[PDB]
Amino acid sequence: QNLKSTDRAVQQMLDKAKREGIQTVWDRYEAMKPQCGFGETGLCCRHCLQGPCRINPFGDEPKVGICGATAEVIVARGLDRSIAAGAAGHSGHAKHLAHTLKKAVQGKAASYMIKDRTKLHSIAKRLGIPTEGQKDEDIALEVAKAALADFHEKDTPVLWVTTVLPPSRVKVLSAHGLIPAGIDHEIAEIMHRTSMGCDADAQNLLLGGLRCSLADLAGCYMGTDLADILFGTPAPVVTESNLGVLKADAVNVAVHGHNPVLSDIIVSVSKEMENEARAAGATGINVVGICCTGNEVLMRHGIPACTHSVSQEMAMITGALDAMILDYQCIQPSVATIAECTGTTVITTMEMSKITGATHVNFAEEAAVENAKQILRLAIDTFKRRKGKPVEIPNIKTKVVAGFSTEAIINALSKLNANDPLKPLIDNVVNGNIRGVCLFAGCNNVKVPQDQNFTTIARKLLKQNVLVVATGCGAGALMRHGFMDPANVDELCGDGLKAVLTAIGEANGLGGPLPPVLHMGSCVDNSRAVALVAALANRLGVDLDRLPVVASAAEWMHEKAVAIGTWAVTIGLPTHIGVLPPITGSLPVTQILTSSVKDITGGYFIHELDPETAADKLLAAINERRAGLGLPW
Amino acid sequence: QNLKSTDRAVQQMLDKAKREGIQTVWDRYEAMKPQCGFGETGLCCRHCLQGPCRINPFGDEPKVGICGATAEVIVARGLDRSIAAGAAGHSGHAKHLAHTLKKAVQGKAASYMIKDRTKLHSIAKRLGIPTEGQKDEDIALEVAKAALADFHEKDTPVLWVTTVLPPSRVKVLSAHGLIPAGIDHEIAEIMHRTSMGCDADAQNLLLGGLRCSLADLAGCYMGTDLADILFGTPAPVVTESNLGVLKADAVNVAVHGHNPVLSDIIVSVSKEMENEARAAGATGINVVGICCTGNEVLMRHGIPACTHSVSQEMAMITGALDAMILDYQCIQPSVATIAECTGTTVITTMEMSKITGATHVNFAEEAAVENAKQILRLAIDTFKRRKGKPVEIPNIKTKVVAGFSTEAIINALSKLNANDPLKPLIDNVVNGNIRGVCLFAGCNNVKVPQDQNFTTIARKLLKQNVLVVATGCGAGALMRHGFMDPANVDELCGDGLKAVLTAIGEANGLGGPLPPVLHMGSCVDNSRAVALVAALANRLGVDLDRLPVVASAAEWMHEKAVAIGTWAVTIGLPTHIGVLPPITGSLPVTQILTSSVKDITGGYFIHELDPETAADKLLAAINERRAGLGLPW
Ligand code: SF4
Ligand code: SF4
Ligand code: FES
Ligand code: FES
Ligand SMILES: [Fe+3]
Ligand SMILES: [Fe+3]
Repeated sequence: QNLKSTDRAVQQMLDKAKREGIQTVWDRYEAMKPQCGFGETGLCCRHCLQGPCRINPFGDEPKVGICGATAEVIVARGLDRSIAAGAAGHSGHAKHLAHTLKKAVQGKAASYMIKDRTKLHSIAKRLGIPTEGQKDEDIALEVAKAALADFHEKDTPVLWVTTVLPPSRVKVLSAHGLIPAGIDHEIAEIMHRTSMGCDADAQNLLLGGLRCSLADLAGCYMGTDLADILFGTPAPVVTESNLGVLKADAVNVAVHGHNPVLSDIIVSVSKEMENEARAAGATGINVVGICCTGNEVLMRHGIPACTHSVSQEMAMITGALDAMILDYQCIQPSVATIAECTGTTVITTMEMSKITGATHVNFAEEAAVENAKQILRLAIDTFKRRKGKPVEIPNIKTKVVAGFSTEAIINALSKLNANDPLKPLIDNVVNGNIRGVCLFAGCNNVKVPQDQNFTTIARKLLKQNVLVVATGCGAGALMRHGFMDPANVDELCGDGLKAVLTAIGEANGLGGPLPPVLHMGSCVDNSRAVALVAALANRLGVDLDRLPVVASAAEWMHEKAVAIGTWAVTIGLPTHIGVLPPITGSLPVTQILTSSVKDITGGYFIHELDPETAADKLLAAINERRAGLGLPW
Repeated sequence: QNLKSTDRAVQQMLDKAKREGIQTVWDRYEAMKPQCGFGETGLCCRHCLQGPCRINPFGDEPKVGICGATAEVIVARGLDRSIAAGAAGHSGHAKHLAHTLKKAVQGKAASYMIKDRTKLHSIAKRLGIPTEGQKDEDIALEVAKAALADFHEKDTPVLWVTTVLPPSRVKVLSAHGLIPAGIDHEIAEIMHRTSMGCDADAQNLLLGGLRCSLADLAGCYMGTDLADILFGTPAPVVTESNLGVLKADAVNVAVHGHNPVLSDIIVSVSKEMENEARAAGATGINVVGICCTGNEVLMRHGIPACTHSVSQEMAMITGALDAMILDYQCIQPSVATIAECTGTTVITTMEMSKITGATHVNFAEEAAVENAKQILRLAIDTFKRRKGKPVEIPNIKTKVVAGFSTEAIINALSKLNANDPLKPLIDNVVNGNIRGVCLFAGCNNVKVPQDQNFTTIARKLLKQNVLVVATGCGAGALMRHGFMDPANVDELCGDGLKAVLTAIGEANGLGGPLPPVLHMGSCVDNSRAVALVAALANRLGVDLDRLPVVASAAEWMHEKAVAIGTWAVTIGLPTHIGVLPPITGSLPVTQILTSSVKDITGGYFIHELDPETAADKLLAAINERRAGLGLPW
């Protein structure tokens, strides 16, 4: 089971699932082997009904698609559609938050409000929206209108790209025609250009894909901006993670998915419903998080994280998960089937994301509190049904310090330099105490033993004084293995990095260092890392492709993650990926994405399946950036 | 070669290609066999990097996707993405025409203008745009603004759906939540809901797909509306078709693709350039059409159609094709490679549609005339290079009467009844002279011997007094086999249908019948068939699903065609398809699309690979509609 997951609570539940005959994601992976090599290499196309077409990576025919599409066209078209799909997820999430903010300030949904007014004003100023002498509700209405306007062509480009990156970076992207014109406009154009008998030039196709990945970045940044306005900007918090946060005697309710418009209300309402839970024989409602909507409420409220990504079924196998409340993205639909065994009530809430066999509750922001009460009451009913039954909650959890929004990081730094908060960080980059910065992002993937790449790479970088930040299920992997417990700084961190984490934490009234890894939030909160790196670039007067900053999507899976990796490259970052995407069937495409894209954006993908080798390559990329700044390394 | 194409000019060029060693689309198809069965059945998914996943149609594992996606979810998700891609093509085409109209009436591109002012005003009234006392350029500016607004969410739904269908049909679709909210909005939502861990309910997924197909219908109807304003509404015209329209002694220039913003200018400018062509030793510029941009200029100007779809490479094999001017969609990228053998100059013109090895000329509407001159001058240079060389143009062509826009059809009918032009058609439906109406639409497909399904089905329906209309490459197949020559009415048409075609043609100053098949234009001009059928429904006071009207995509290929077939079903039409889409791996999905969708929209797919059986099934569907109206059959 150690070959399936490095997480000991997950291993325990894999043993329980096995002896109870519950098929898991790892079992379904085993039943898929050997997977199709044409698909694995990218050399397959089904974009018209003359297909399916395939191309042998080596040997004799077939060598070309029926319409004449070459290997490099087929591989680039498939990759572009993955980017467009990821953009569509992040921008659907952002669009739903824009409508929620608009409804809230139109009096249409009283459950929602402007919670962070400083953030609202700072966003309005960044967009050029006048604030002076304006009601907050009219400023927010204009911000919401600007958000929805970035989805279509207008007389400006997408502002959640052009106003969030350094001007030199915007200029470089504009010169290559990479600035998106509208978020859903770019998604549709990808789908058009990749359909049969359209774009058939690998370089042209991939340039389109880089532009669509920036539409994804805009969606991410919009999503973070809007969630902070509505629900509050995160600040440092303390909580726990892994299956042991479930409580046999409570109603255990998991919020799962990505959009917290729902889950944030669940958090609030569950508090009110406690006496109603106590009347059923429970201690109260224990809300726990799975995946990114779990990160959202962990970041803002300290809701403990139960599990993530590939291991999500394991929370149900405990037998103590009374309900799992779904919005959309990264939900294994298997949960609807597994629930018939474990008794969990699986509830979908979004019209475009239903699962056969799950109970659906039509959430509407206009009725959010009423919907949450109905949903929580199903969970209390479920708890009563397992009264007195035995559950197996692994007694395994870690301490998690999180909540490191970019604003929080800057505020924390401001305790060392009030008027120039970025300078203490750059000072320690220059003198070597901080070798560089690495963002860990993206998913787990059943192909990689769970968390193995994240932890192996992180340990090596932390020993080499790299400042490590993480989001999404990369934050999930590191949190479940103790990388967000400040008690582990001595074991994990090089002396230079330890000195810096200690100096900052002590100045922030803690007597102890910051944690070894800074948790920057959900998958859309990769935009927070952009904001920090962009602020560093502007403070240093250089573009992002000169900073000692890299990213690693060490175990990535989702089309969303493919989009994030692509815009990390497009904004100028060396970007390691730990599962090969379907590009190896075309050497020219692989060559563009791993080498020659350097000449366009300054970033590049680093393909490396072996995590020890990946860490070496990431250090080499960081150290080459140091050399380009004339720094020692 | 008869097994590859039923077209005798194509067979001749297949023999030439074979003895010259030029690989064709049929050769590349042969090199693909046996094609992958998982892809053919729909039972394959690559929507995340844990894939590729497949499901055995029968037998043992794999039985389910790694994430838990079932056969019915995987099949519905793949189909939804095909619909979204088709919508993206038709709506990209429409969007480009909306920007062209906007530029033209802003003084930004003098090559373009309001050519059809009656159409502009009728569209403005249908949209509710005030015309009274307004400059034409301001009315058109408002129409163009309304077109671009339908691409995104706003306070109205997509008007190019809700204002073009009968109100009872709109009410039925609204009740099932099928009315699109915005064209690119629906495309993005499909891409989101079909990404991993999102929508996992076949019925929910397919309902989303029906709504996205209506976004495609809107794109088609917008494209037709805008092209008619800019370039003129078609009226009856006479021309020729097939390879024999090439002329050994002329500069032969093929316009190929879909959007005529380019090709319409080429037609105009080539006339001016004739003396410059004569100076090179040619008789002048012989502009000919391939695919839908060929249909556009055939419809408006009588440009002869050279070939279509699967056989497009054959025009080059003659050795007389001096240039082929491309915009986007359905262009086999093989043409760039074949041109190195045949000497043809292949020129791309659109930024998002390039082909490696082809010359690119950056067309802009602001510079349309200058660009066309540069492009035509490359063609004249190419003609000079083959001076005195021998070419092989098959001496094969047909007479084509075309130009049957819905306005033209109504005007033609108005000669039998001035104040009630639809009534003579309905009269002959009621008395049996016209059994029903069949629209032939969509592509050729290398899997089907070229044109075999279209002609076999058409002959049987015409013998049974069905009024047959056609668009796109269905019009192309019927035109190349003489179905648009009125001289063939005696041979082809039942006595009732012949009487009606004769009565109409004679009243329109022709001494002869209308042609056996009415050519209604390009693929986007399927919207014209909608307008006619909607007018018939409104005149009869019934919904479309009560009319004796069916469609047949007899040899379909493109994602665009999948979208068209799906909205034909969604607006209430029995819709035959002659190549199986990847749905047979899921019986529940097949059952929805062929039977139970009847209960939602009244339309349904008719899957039938055998064209003789298909014609029987189409007649049965028509006759069941007749019975529901209490008509004899
Ligand atoms: S688009 Fe070309 S390569 Fe793809 S399935 Fe169709 S014929 Fe094959
Ligand atoms: S989305 Fe599910 S079925 Fe598709 S590739 Fe990923 S794991 Fe496999
Ligand atoms: S041939 Fe297996 S992915 Fe298509
Ligand atoms: S297994 Fe062949 S289409 Fe994927
Ligand atoms: Fe996740
Ligand atoms: Fe075509």
